[PDB]
Amino acid sequence: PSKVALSYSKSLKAPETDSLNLPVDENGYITIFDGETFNGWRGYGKDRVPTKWTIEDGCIKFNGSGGGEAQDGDGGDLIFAHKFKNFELELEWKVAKGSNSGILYLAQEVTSKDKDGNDVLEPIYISAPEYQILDNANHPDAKLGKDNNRQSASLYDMIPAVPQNSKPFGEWNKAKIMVYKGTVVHGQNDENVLEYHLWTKQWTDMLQASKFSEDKWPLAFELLNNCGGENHEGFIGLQDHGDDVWFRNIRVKVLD
Ligand code: NA
Repeated sequence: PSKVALSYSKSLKAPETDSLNLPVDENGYITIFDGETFNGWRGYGKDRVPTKWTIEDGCIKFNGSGGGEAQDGDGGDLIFAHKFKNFELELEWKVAKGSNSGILYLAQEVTSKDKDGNDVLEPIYISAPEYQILDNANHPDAKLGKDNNRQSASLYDMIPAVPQNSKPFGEWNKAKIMVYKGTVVHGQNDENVLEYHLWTKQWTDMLQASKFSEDKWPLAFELLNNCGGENHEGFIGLQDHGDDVWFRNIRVKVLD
């Protein structure tokens, strides 16, 4: 019955002035999804959970209509609205045949001004590194990128999961994402599959060879190159990429 108070925010860029008492296990993992509600969770940029995210059989499901990045209907990415800094997330994930999703971490909610001075919501992924979720056997993204760097558990389009030990579609996979003092490790199915380091020259060089380079996408470069912003922190998010996917046993340990 041990529990810990985690702060959360309820709307775009809001301060985390509310709180949830969540279970914490014997090793410090706080269960952030309760199996039954979206308490603490909301749409990236919204004050409401988009109804394409549902809850069934103890899992968060996305209900995709097949438009990839479109984020059409009552969609968009989903965040657990508590900023983490040094943390280790563990979860299980399952893809339908041919499905694409992702885990986003260190996400900031970012707006730009258009030519009229209105605020425009920028994509979660121009600030947040992404752990790819994919059916590697059927989604064509599996064959794009370089060295299989768009297969499940890759840092999408930058560093491939090696080993690529995904189970086939319809089976539960385990994911781990660890961020500790700038060292990031992805795990998949109880193995560490890649490692990298934020805020270094080599990270800069990696971004300069990406679709988020300073030349191609200045805002993305600025945000990602100082990932997590001034305080190096941000939201865990789940990706709307138009496809059916399920997540469960979502747990985060705060690291010191
Ligand atoms: Na994805």
